[PDB]
Amino acid sequence: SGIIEFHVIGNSLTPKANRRVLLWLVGLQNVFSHQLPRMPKEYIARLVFDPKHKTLALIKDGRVIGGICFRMFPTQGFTEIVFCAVTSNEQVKGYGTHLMNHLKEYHIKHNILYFLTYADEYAIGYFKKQGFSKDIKVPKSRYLGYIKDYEGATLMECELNPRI
Ligand SMILES: CCC(=O)SCCNC(=O)CCNC(=O)[C@H](O)C(C)(C)COP(=O)(O)OP(=O)(O)OC[C@H]1O[C@@H](n2cnc3c(N)ncnc32)[C@H](O)[C@@H]1OP(=O)(O)O
Repeated sequence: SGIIEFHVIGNSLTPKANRRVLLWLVGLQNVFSHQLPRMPKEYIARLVFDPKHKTLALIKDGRVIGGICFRMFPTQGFTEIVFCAVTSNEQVKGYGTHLMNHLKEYHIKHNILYFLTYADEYAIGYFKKQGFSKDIKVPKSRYLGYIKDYEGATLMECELNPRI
């Protein structure tokens, strides 16, 4: 291959069926754990391997270099962004943005035009660059008890424009 690849992966029932995917999920778990050191490792493991969660993985030379773990709520009309990370040495090259753009294109194709996420204070500017806002248009009745809340984090929303 020799080039970056985007793979939407996860655990559909059991992770043993596809070893390549398993290895990538472990890779993701490790990247998320390293780049989100305040999240418990067991918690990251649990969600990455949860059948209702998918992860858009960025793979370079068979190695996970970043990912966005998410959960789609089609009937609610949004997706929850759960974890978002690029490995350290590959940061500040445009990959965090590429990832999010890819994720947006994927969701436009699935007619889900809202992302919700809880952002750490020191990550807010990243989300803002990706078009997220603190102003939430998804009604609280729609996301309360659907999305996971976090301590001291700021709820942010991206309204996707499918046009162009
Ligand atoms: C909501 C769920 C969560 O995970 S909350 C926390 C978000 N994730 C993390 O904090 C994990 C640790 N951080 C990272 O992995 C990376 O810093 C992330 C956020 C993924 C960005 O990856 P990276 O590959 O460097 O992205 P990039 O090259 O496309 O550049 C990012 C562009 O956004 C801008 N930005 C503005 N404010 C911030 C900020 N507070 N942190 C990071 N980036 C920020 C950058 O300046 C950059 O824009 P530009 O290229 O200068 O125009």
